[PDB]
Amino acid sequence: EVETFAFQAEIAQLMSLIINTFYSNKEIFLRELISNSSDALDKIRYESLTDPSKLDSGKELHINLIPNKQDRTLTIVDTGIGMTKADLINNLGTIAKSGTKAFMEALQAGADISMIGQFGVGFYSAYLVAEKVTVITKHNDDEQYAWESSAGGSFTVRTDTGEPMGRGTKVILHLKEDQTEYLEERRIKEIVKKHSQFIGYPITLFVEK
Ligand SMILES: Cc1cn(-c2cc(F)c(C(N)=O)c(N[C@H]3CCOC3)c2)c2c1C(=O)CC(C)(C)C2
Repeated sequence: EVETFAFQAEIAQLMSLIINTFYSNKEIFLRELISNSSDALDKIRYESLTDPSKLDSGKELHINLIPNKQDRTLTIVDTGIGMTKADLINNLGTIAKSGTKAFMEALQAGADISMIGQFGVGFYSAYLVAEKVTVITKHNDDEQYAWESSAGGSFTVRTDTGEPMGRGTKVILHLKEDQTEYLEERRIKEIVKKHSQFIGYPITLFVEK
Protein backbone atom coordinates (compact mmCIF):
# COMPACT_ATOMS: atom_id res chain seq x y z
CA GLU A 1 0.00 0.00 0.00
CA VAL A 2 0.95 3.68 -0.52
CA GLU A 3 0.49 5.91 2.58
CA THR A 4 -0.10 9.70 2.00
CA PHE A 5 0.78 12.27 4.69
CA ALA A 6 0.41 16.03 5.01
CA PHE A 7 3.56 18.05 5.63
CA GLN A 8 3.50 20.18 8.80
CA ALA A 9 2.48 23.80 7.91
CA GLU A 10 6.10 25.14 8.43
CA ILE A 11 7.63 22.52 6.02
CA ALA A 12 4.91 23.18 3.29
CA GLN A 13 5.73 26.98 3.73
CA LEU A 14 9.52 26.27 3.35
CA MET A 15 8.91 24.16 0.17
CA SER A 16 6.73 26.96 -1.37
CA LEU A 17 9.48 29.56 -0.56
CA ILE A 18 12.18 27.37 -2.25
CA ILE A 19 9.96 26.73 -5.34
CA ASN A 20 8.64 30.33 -5.81
CA THR A 21 11.55 32.68 -4.70
CA PHE A 22 13.69 34.08 -7.56
CA TYR A 23 17.22 32.80 -6.70
CA SER A 24 19.77 32.02 -9.47
CA ASN A 25 22.44 30.31 -7.24
CA LYS A 26 20.60 26.90 -7.45
CA GLU A 27 23.86 24.81 -7.63
CA ILE A 28 24.12 24.83 -3.77
CA PHE A 29 21.49 21.96 -3.70
CA LEU A 30 24.33 19.46 -4.50
CA ARG A 31 26.56 20.46 -1.55
CA GLU A 32 23.49 20.19 0.76
CA LEU A 33 22.68 16.61 -0.38
CA ILE A 34 26.39 15.58 -0.28
CA SER A 35 26.61 17.05 3.32
CA ASN A 36 23.59 14.91 4.45
CA SER A 37 25.26 11.82 2.82
CA SER A 38 28.58 12.66 4.60
CA ASP A 39 26.69 13.03 7.98
CA ALA A 40 24.92 9.64 7.42
CA LEU A 41 28.31 8.01 6.57
CA ASP A 42 29.88 9.55 9.77
CA LYS A 43 26.94 8.02 11.78
CA ILE A 44 27.28 4.42 10.53
CA ARG A 45 31.13 4.65 10.78
CA TYR A 46 30.85 5.85 14.46
CA GLU A 47 28.20 3.19 15.42
CA SER A 48 30.38 0.43 13.80
CA LEU A 49 33.25 1.19 16.28
CA THR A 50 31.11 -0.17 19.20
CA ASP A 51 29.12 -2.69 17.10
CA PRO A 52 31.15 -4.04 14.03
CA SER A 53 28.04 -6.14 12.97
CA LYS A 54 26.39 -2.80 11.85
CA LEU A 55 28.65 -3.07 8.70
CA ASP A 56 27.28 -6.61 7.78
CA SER A 57 24.88 -4.69 5.41
CA GLY A 58 27.98 -3.25 3.59
CA LYS A 59 31.55 -2.23 4.56
CA GLU A 60 32.05 0.35 1.71
CA LEU A 61 31.47 4.00 2.80
CA HIS A 62 31.00 6.13 -0.31
CA ILE A 63 28.91 8.63 -2.30
CA ASN A 64 27.87 8.08 -5.99
CA LEU A 65 26.50 10.80 -8.31
CA ILE A 66 24.46 9.28 -11.12
CA PRO A 67 23.06 11.46 -13.97
CA ASN A 68 20.46 10.00 -16.38
CA LYS A 69 19.52 12.22 -19.39
CA GLN A 70 16.84 9.72 -20.66
CA ASP A 71 14.93 9.82 -17.29
CA ARG A 72 16.02 13.49 -16.56
CA THR A 73 17.20 12.43 -13.08
CA LEU A 74 20.23 13.13 -10.90
CA THR A 75 20.70 10.47 -8.15
CA ILE A 76 22.84 10.96 -5.01
CA VAL A 77 23.60 7.53 -3.49
CA ASP A 78 25.32 6.92 -0.15
CA THR A 79 26.06 3.83 1.96
CA GLY A 80 25.31 5.87 5.15
CA ILE A 81 23.21 4.90 8.20
CA GLY A 82 19.94 5.26 6.21
CA MET A 83 16.55 6.22 7.64
CA THR A 84 13.85 4.22 9.44
CA LYS A 85 10.10 4.62 8.68
CA ALA A 86 9.83 6.82 11.88
CA ASP A 87 12.74 9.01 10.61
CA LEU A 88 10.91 9.52 7.26
CA ILE A 89 7.46 10.31 8.65
CA ASN A 90 8.11 11.92 12.07
CA ASN A 91 11.65 12.33 13.57
CA LEU A 92 13.36 14.37 10.82
CA GLY A 93 10.19 16.45 10.20
CA THR A 94 10.06 17.35 13.96
CA ILE A 95 13.75 18.54 13.87
CA ALA A 96 12.99 20.33 10.52
CA LYS A 97 10.06 22.41 12.07
CA SER A 98 12.35 24.46 14.44
CA GLY A 99 15.08 24.67 11.75
CA THR A 100 12.54 26.03 9.20
CA LYS A 101 11.24 28.71 11.66
CA ALA A 102 14.86 29.92 12.36
CA PHE A 103 15.71 29.89 8.58
CA MET A 104 12.61 31.88 7.50
CA GLU A 105 13.34 34.40 10.37
CA ALA A 106 17.02 34.72 9.13
CA LEU A 107 15.77 35.27 5.48
CA GLN A 108 13.41 38.08 6.76
CA ALA A 109 16.55 39.59 8.51
CA GLY A 110 18.63 39.55 5.25
CA ALA A 111 20.19 36.03 5.04
CA ASP A 112 20.11 34.20 1.70
CA ILE A 113 18.81 30.76 0.56
CA SER A 114 22.47 29.37 0.39
CA MET A 115 22.62 29.48 4.28
CA ILE A 116 19.79 26.74 4.43
CA GLY A 117 22.27 24.01 5.66
CA GLN A 118 23.04 25.93 8.90
CA PHE A 119 19.35 25.39 9.89
CA GLY A 120 19.52 21.59 9.20
CA VAL A 121 16.90 21.77 6.41
CA GLY A 122 19.37 21.64 3.44
CA PHE A 123 17.53 18.52 2.06
CA TYR A 124 14.67 20.84 0.91
CA SER A 125 17.15 22.81 -1.33
CA ALA A 126 16.56 19.81 -3.73
CA TYR A 127 13.31 21.67 -4.77
CA LEU A 128 15.47 24.50 -6.30
CA VAL A 129 16.15 22.09 -9.24
CA ALA A 130 13.67 19.16 -8.88
CA GLU A 131 9.94 19.04 -9.63
CA LYS A 132 9.80 15.70 -7.63
CA VAL A 133 12.17 14.07 -5.15
CA THR A 134 12.19 10.31 -4.44
CA VAL A 135 14.11 9.05 -1.40
CA ILE A 136 14.91 5.26 -1.30
CA THR A 137 16.42 4.34 2.06
CA LYS A 138 17.44 1.34 4.14
CA HIS A 139 18.45 1.46 7.84
CA ASN A 140 19.76 -1.69 9.64
CA ASP A 141 16.79 -1.65 12.09
CA ASP A 142 14.05 -1.38 9.38
CA GLU A 143 12.79 -2.30 5.85
CA GLN A 144 13.64 -0.54 2.54
CA TYR A 145 11.27 2.43 1.98
CA ALA A 146 10.46 4.90 -0.79
CA TRP A 147 9.48 8.46 0.31
CA GLU A 148 8.29 10.82 -2.44
CA SER A 149 6.97 14.36 -2.86
CA SER A 150 6.23 16.81 -5.69
CA ALA A 151 5.41 19.38 -2.88
CA GLY A 152 1.75 20.61 -2.92
CA GLY A 153 1.60 19.89 0.85
CA SER A 154 1.87 16.08 0.81
CA PHE A 155 4.35 13.20 0.66
CA THR A 156 4.02 9.43 0.26
CA VAL A 157 5.78 6.51 1.99
CA ARG A 158 5.71 2.89 0.66
CA THR A 159 7.77 -0.31 1.16
CA ASP A 160 10.24 -0.37 -1.78
CA THR A 161 10.21 -3.35 -4.26
CA GLY A 162 13.16 -2.08 -6.40
CA GLU A 163 16.81 -3.29 -6.30
CA PRO A 164 17.77 -4.05 -2.57
CA MET A 165 20.39 -1.51 -1.34
CA GLY A 166 21.96 -3.29 1.66
CA ARG A 167 22.12 0.02 3.64
CA GLY A 168 22.03 3.72 2.80
CA THR A 169 20.04 6.32 0.89
CA LYS A 170 19.32 7.22 -2.76
CA VAL A 171 18.00 10.77 -3.38
CA ILE A 172 16.46 10.78 -6.90
CA LEU A 173 15.99 14.30 -8.26
CA HIS A 174 13.40 14.42 -11.11
CA LEU A 175 14.77 17.66 -12.58
CA LYS A 176 12.71 20.67 -13.74
CA GLU A 177 12.77 21.08 -17.60
CA ASP A 178 15.10 24.18 -17.42
CA GLN A 179 17.57 22.56 -14.90
CA THR A 180 19.14 19.85 -17.21
CA GLU A 181 22.63 21.51 -16.78
CA TYR A 182 22.92 19.38 -13.55
CA LEU A 183 23.04 16.20 -15.79
CA GLU A 184 26.25 17.49 -17.53
CA GLU A 185 29.53 15.86 -16.36
CA ARG A 186 31.62 19.09 -16.45
CA ARG A 187 28.86 21.02 -14.56
CA ILE A 188 28.67 18.38 -11.75
CA LYS A 189 32.57 18.20 -11.53
CA GLU A 190 32.67 22.05 -11.25
CA ILE A 191 30.05 22.07 -8.41
CA VAL A 192 31.74 19.21 -6.46
CA LYS A 193 35.19 20.95 -6.74
CA LYS A 194 33.74 24.35 -5.63
CA HIS A 195 31.59 23.27 -2.63
CA SER A 196 32.43 19.62 -1.69
CA GLN A 197 36.25 19.15 -2.29
CA PHE A 198 37.04 18.16 1.38
CA ILE A 199 34.27 15.53 1.96
CA GLY A 200 35.92 12.59 3.81
CA TYR A 201 34.40 9.85 1.60
CA PRO A 202 35.00 8.94 -2.08
CA ILE A 203 32.63 10.80 -4.39
CA THR A 204 32.27 8.96 -7.75
CA LEU A 205 30.65 10.86 -10.60
CA PHE A 206 29.18 8.23 -12.93
CA VAL A 207 29.23 8.94 -16.63
CA GLU A 208 26.43 8.41 -19.11
CA LYS A 209 26.32 5.49 -21.47
C1 LIG B 1 15.46 17.39 7.57
C2 LIG B 1 15.68 16.26 6.60
C3 LIG B 1 16.88 15.71 6.30
N1 LIG B 1 16.72 14.67 5.40
C4 LIG B 1 17.77 13.77 5.01
C5 LIG B 1 17.82 13.31 3.69
C6 LIG B 1 18.80 12.41 3.36
F1 LIG B 1 18.81 11.88 2.11
C7 LIG B 1 19.77 11.97 4.26
C8 LIG B 1 20.82 10.96 3.84
N2 LIG B 1 21.13 10.06 4.75
O1 LIG B 1 21.32 10.95 2.70
C9 LIG B 1 19.72 12.47 5.60
N3 LIG B 1 20.68 12.11 6.52
C10 LIG B 1 20.72 12.47 7.94
C11 LIG B 1 19.78 11.56 8.74
C12 LIG B 1 20.63 10.31 8.97
O2 LIG B 1 22.00 10.73 8.83
C13 LIG B 1 22.07 12.13 8.53
C14 LIG B 1 18.70 13.36 5.96
C15 LIG B 1 15.36 14.56 5.12
C16 LIG B 1 14.70 15.54 5.84
C17 LIG B 1 13.24 15.65 5.68
O3 LIG B 1 12.58 16.43 6.34
C18 LIG B 1 12.57 14.72 4.69
C19 LIG B 1 13.21 13.33 4.55
C20 LIG B 1 13.02 12.53 5.84
C21 LIG B 1 12.57 12.56 3.40
C22 LIG B 1 14.71 13.52 4.26
